Amino acid sequence: ALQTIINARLPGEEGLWQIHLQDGKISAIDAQSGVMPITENSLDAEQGLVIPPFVEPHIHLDTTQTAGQPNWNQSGTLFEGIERWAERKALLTHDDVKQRAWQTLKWQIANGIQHVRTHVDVSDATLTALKAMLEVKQEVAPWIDLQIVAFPQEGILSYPNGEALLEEALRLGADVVGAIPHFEFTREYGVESLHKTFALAQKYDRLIDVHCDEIDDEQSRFVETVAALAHHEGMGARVTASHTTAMHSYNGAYTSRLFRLLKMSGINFVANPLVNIHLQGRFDTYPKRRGITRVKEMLESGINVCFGHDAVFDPWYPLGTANMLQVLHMGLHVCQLMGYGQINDGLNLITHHSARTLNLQDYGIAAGNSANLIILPAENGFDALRRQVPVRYSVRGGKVIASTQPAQTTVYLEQPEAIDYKR
Amino acid sequence: ALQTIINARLPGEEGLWQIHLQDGKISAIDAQSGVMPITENSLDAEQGLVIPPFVEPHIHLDTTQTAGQPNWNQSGTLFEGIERWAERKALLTHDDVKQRAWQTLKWQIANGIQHVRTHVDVSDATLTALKAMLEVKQEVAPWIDLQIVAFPQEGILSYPNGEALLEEALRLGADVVGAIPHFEFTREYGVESLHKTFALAQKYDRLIDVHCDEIDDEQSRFVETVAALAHHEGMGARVTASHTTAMHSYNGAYTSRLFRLLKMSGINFVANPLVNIHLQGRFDTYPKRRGITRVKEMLESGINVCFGHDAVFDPWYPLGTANMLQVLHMGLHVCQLMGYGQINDGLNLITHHSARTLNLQDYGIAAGNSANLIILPAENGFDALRRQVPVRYSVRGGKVIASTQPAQTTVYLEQPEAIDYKR
Ligand SMILES: [Fe+3]
Ligand SMILES: [Fe+3]
Ligand SMILES: [Mg+2]
Ligand SMILES: [Mg+2]
Repeated sequence: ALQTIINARLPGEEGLWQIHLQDGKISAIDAQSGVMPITENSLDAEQGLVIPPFVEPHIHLDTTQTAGQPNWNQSGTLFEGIERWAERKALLTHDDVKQRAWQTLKWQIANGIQHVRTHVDVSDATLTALKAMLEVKQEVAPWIDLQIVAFPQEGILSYPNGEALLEEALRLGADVVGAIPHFEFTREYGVESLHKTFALAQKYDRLIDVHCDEIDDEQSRFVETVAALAHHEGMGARVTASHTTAMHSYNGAYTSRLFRLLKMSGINFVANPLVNIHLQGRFDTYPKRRGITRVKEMLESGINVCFGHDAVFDPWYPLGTANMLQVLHMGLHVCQLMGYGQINDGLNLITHHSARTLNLQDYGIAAGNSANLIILPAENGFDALRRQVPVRYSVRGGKVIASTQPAQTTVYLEQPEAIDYKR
Repeated sequence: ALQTIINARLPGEEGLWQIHLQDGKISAIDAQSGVMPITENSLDAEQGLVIPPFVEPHIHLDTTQTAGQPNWNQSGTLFEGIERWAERKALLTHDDVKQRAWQTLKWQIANGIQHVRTHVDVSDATLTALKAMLEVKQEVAPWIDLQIVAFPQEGILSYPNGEALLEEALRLGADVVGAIPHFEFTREYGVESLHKTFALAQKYDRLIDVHCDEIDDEQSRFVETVAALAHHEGMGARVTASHTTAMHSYNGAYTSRLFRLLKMSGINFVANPLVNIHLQGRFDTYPKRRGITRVKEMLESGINVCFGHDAVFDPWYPLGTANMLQVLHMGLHVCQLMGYGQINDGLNLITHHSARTLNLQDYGIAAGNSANLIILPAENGFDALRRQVPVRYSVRGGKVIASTQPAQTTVYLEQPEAIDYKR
C-alpha cells in the first residue's frame, strides 16, 4: 500500500512537500528542501499540485444524462426543457435513475470529485427517484460520499401533500432538507415554507439547502429569511442558500444591509456558473444581465461561497462532463475574478469552500485526516485552471481510485516538437 | 504520402465519407456505405469528424505570453493591464516579439488552427512589433497563413503621425487596415478616421478590420459608418467590424434599422467571448451586462459573425491556450445559443464563418481545394464542444503537421474501467 506522496506542491505554500500515509490516514506532512527520489510505495506528485478532493456541492443526478431523450431541446429554453422531460416520463424508472446517476458519478470519480451533494425531486408521491438515489448512495460510498437533498421542486405549500412528502423523504434518509420559496404561489407561502423547512431540519437534525431566489426578480428576497432563521437557531454552518441569482439584480443599498446579516448568520452560498449564465437573463432583451449571485463581494466580505455544476447533459443544461475546473473557469469569467490572485485562489471555490458548504468533518491535507487527496499536473491553481488539466491521480483512503495519463500533443515543424501549453 | 482520409463524418451530412487526396489537394469526396478498412497511405478518421482547419480571426500576437512580466495584473482591470505592460517596455525587442508570437503560434498549430489574423500595434514610430511580425509571417507560412492587421491602437487622428504610420505599415506589407474610432478624441475624428481607413484599403487593395465600438456606450455607432462605406465601395466581403460590444447596449429600434444596412453591406463581424465577458460591463455595478455583440440575431439574419480568442496569456487576458473550442464554449453560453442545433452548428463560428471573415479563397472540404483539414475525435459539433476534444490530426497540403494522442482516464471500481465521458 502507498506510504508516501512526494514532491507535492500545496496551495499558498512555498516549495515541495512530503505527505506520509498510515492506516488510510495522513500521518504527517513535512517540507522537502529539494526533489525526493521515487521508490516503492511512493506516489510521485512530480512537483504537481496536491489538494483535498474536488467537491460537487450542487447537482441533479435524478435528471442527468437525459438530454435528447426522446427529443432534443432545440430552443434551449427552460420552458422547452420542461416539455422535453415530460416526453421521457415513460422511461423514468428505478433502474433508469440508478443507471444515469452512476454514469455521471463515474465521470465525477474520474474528475477527482469525492464529495457530491445531489438534489432529488420529492414532489412525487411515489418518490421513485429518491428510492433509487438512496441505493446509489450506498453503492458509490467506497468512492464518493453522496449527500441527498429532499428537493420539493413543485413547492412545499403549493403542491399536494408537499410538506408530508418532504418529511417522508427525510424519514427515508435524505441528508438535507430542501425548499424553493420563489416558486411557491405567493410570497407568504414562500416565507412560511422556510419556517417549515427549518422546523424539519431541527426535528431530524439534518442540513438545509434552499433553491433560493433563482429568478431575475429584484423583489425575491427569501435569502434574508434563510439567513435570519439560521441565525436565530444558531445553525448557520448547516445551512446553504443555492443560486440567489436575484441578488444580481438587487439595489446596492439593500444588498449592503443584507450582507451584515449574511456574515453574522454564517450560512453558505452556492453559485452555479454554467447554468446561471445560460438560464438567467432570459427575460431581458439587450442589454442582458449575467445573473450570477454576488460572488466577488461575498469573497471580499468573508462570506462562504462556492461553485456547483448544477446539471449535466439534461434538458435544462445539455452540456458538461462534470468537471469542476470547467465550472470554475466559467465562474471566474462571469464574476470578473480575473486578477492573477483571484484566479489562483479560485481552487478554493471548488474545494475548501464547498467542503464547508457540505459541513464536512474529514477534509483537507492535514495530519489525522483520511488520506483523500488528488494530484493535478500543474504548478498552482492558476496553471491548473488555465490549462484545464485532468486529475493525474485521485487517492481515497490511501489508495488510488482514478488516474489519467495525459494527452500527448506533437507538432511537426522542421523537427517534431512536444507541446504542453506552458511557456 | 497520404492518399486517403477514410471513415470521416462531415457536418450536416449523413454517414461516413472518403476523402481522396492527390498532389496536396482534395481530388474527390465519396460517400461510404459502411466502415472502410485501414491500409498504407490511409489516415483513418475512425468515424470522427473531419472539418476544414480552425481559424483565429482576431488575436494580438504582439502582446501574447507577457502576463506576469515583470509583475502580475492583480486587479484584472484594463487600467492595471496598461500599467503592467508599461513596466515591461525594456524587454520589448524584435527577438522578444518573434519568440512570444511563435510560442502562441505553436499552440495554435497544435490546436488545428491553420489561419490566423493578428492585429499589430502601429502607434509606434519604430514599428518594432510590425517588423518582427512580418518575419514571423514568412517563417510560419508552411503551417499557418498569417494575416497582419496594421492596428493604430492609439488612434489615427488622435496620435502623432498616426495616419502616416498606418500607411507606412501598409507599405511594409500589412494585409489589413485597422482603426479604432471609439478611442479617437471625438466622434468627428472617429468618423473621419474611417474615411481615411477605407481610402487606404482601396489605395493598396487591402482588407479592413476595425476595432469597432468596443465600449459599453449606447451612443458609439461607428459600425454604421463601417457598413455604409463598405456598401458604397461595394467591398463588404473585404471588411470586418471587430467587437461591436456597444451593440449589446443599443435600443432595439435603432438596432432593427441598423440590421438592414448590416445585411445589405455584406461586412463581417468578430465577437471575442473570452475577453468581452471579462472586460465589458466593468462600469456597471449590479446588474451587470454581458457585453457581447448581437451574435444570435446576426445568425438569425444571415449576417456573417464568428469568434476570436483576442488575447492569450497577457495583461488584458491572463488565460488561454489558444483553443477555439474553448472560445466557442464561452460564446455559446454568454450568447445563449444553447439549443442542441445551435450548439451543434457552433463549429461554423470557428471555421467557415471565420474563413469568410478572412476572405479566404482556398478553404473547405471540396474537390480542388488544398488538402487542409483536421480530424476531431467526436461524432459531431455538439459532441466535440461538450467534451472539449483535442485535434487528433491536423493535415496541411496532404501532410500531417500535428497530432494528439488522447488522454487515457481509468477509474478503479470493483474492476478498472475506462472513462471517455460519452454516455
Ligand atoms: Fe438545482
Ligand atoms: Fe483586438
Ligand atoms: Mg435547476
Ligand atoms: Mg483588445
